[PDB]
Amino acid sequence: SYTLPSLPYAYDALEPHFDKQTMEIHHTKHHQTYVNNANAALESLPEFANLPVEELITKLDQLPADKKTVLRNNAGGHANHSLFWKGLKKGTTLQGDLKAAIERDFGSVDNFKAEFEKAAASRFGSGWAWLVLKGDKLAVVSTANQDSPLMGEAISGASGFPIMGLDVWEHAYFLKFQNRRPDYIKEFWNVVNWDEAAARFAAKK
Amino acid sequence: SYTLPSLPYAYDALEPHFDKQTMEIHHTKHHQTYVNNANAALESLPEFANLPVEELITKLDQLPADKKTVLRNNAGGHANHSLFWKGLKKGTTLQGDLKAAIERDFGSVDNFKAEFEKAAASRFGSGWAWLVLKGDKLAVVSTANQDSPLMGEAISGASGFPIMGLDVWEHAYFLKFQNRRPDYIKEFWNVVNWDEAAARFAAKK
Ligand code: MH2
Ligand code: MH2
Repeated sequence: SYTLPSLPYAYDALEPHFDKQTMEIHHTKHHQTYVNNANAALESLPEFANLPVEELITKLDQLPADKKTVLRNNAGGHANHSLFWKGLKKGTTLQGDLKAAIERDFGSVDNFKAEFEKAAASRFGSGWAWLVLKGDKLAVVSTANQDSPLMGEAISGASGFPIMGLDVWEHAYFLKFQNRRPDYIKEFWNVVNWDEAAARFAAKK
Repeated sequence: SYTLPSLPYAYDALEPHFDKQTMEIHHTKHHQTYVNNANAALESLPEFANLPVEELITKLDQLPADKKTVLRNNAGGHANHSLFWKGLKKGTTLQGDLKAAIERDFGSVDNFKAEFEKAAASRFGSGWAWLVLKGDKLAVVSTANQDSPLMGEAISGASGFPIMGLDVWEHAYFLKFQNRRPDYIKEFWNVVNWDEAAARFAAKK
């Protein structure tokens, strides 16, 4: 079965940027529900139920027709949140090979940040903003709902290997930021885990 | 230009069902932002700016291409919230012609409620659930984001005149209900304004 992953840190470890009460709700309620609902939909599918979730979301087209949407949504939700928690950490700096690649592909770090900020702000409704590696070129893309670029273009409207991402569902920022998504996006730069991002870039570059 | 409408009640009038803090934020922040962003898009469109919002969203196909999305999203938001506020009140009883039409088209009121709850619960991500009239027959439909059935099938995936509806964006229920959308949906039955639904049905049946 899928399980709710323990976080890499205490719920207050992202203060003063991301609020501890949201971290706790977001993990124990929202993420838990995707785990539960994906497990329910997978019980009748022994050939899928025990695969890693990041593998499952690459073969949605292999499912029975009546399973595709529920697993897109809930396996997407489990994969995306699992990545998000590991993708947050205070105490990191954009540097080294990943910084140089960002500068190569976007012209500068500030250009990348502006593009990420724009994509994160212009995702209307629920979704995610991503830094992906698409054929050895870094790109900023966004997805709706719990779609992931790992699902491919036909399903998600995006593609590429996720390096990092930002959750822009309202539950991620409501308590502290209300409707002020640009303020939340700005705070993300204080907590994106550039070490994990660098590790992911090294593994698929 | 659009304005944030005055409400039929004080923000605390839907207690103990819908929380007064959310009512106030939802009106003064979320709805206000749709008004503001729609107005910004309409500044250059004097031939569209005078239309009532509920009429503009039936005519999105007439807009310049570069205006269609921003107005779908923000004029949809203004129309939908305007309807939502009018569509809430305590102490009403479903009765009369609208009750009989619901019984006719769904078999019973409880069958209708089950179908509406299902639609409201199963709208993944942000959106709305609706009771619509399509000519001679009532139906339950849902839309994504700030789409409305008034926009028609090609744009919204739904159609019909909205008799009433329920906002299922997370900002509508997070403070009191967190991720427990079903519990929020249950409380909606205590505050759906059957008098307004009945008046809208009388005008359109
Ligand atoms: O989507 Mn959290
Ligand atoms: O969507 Mn209020």
